[PDB]
Amino acid sequence: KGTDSLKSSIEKYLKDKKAKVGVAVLGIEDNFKLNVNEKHHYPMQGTYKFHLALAVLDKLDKENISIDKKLFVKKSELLPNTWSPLRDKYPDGNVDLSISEILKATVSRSDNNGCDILFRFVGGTNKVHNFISKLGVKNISIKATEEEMHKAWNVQYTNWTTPDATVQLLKKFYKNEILSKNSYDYLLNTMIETTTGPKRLKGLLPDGTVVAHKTGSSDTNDKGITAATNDIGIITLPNGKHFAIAVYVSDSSEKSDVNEKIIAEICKSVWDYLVK
Repeated sequence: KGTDSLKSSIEKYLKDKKAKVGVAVLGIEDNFKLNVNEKHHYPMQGTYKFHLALAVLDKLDKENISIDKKLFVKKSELLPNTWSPLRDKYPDGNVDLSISEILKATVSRSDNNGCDILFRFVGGTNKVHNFISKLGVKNISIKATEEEMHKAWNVQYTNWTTPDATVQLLKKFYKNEILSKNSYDYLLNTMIETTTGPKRLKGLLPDGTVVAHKTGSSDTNDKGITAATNDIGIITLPNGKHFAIAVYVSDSSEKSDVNEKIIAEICKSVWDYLVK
């Protein structure tokens, strides 16, 4: 078989890498499947903004609320010292922003204050955890907001996932089994139209490959450990078909260009195998 050689090629690549790397791949319209180091809990960081976006849009679908509905955002919610184009654009806060604009910032640009604004909108982290569980995807833990994760170093490990869970959720999303058509179209576009992680899943793919993804990243502690360098999404093959893929480079002693290269190389190997 070819799948075992792909898995063994990946594991040989990972042998000399000082990181715990989890991989999962799921064909969208066929039943291709690949796991590496699947039984392990990987810190999600910003990739859970995808999960949160599902929860927000689902609420908008079920309650018949327009994505253009405006929410008043208090100055006290545009926290400083955190990645937030929203705060940079409205430094004084106390502004009415459409859910559309907050969602765009959160998903395409990974806004941390946008993230927490939307968590408040859907009722908290536990609400998102329940919504994901009620879809029949287990092994995703969603316990901490961005503001909580920016405190103790350990908090980021309470937002964890297996690689399997991610691609199952990506495929449910991509096959439009979660959202209304308009919500699905919006979220998909914001995931394609992101400028983040150019050196990760897309790093080594041919130019013009469409990739809908969400990145996650962490700090590096003073023992040189980068907790999380992630990229998850749906890639379009040359023949027009798709696959969902998630790569978690966790607890890494490698430099950041290596951590991104690992994502890029694993994705490239999976791409090469499925093209062939």
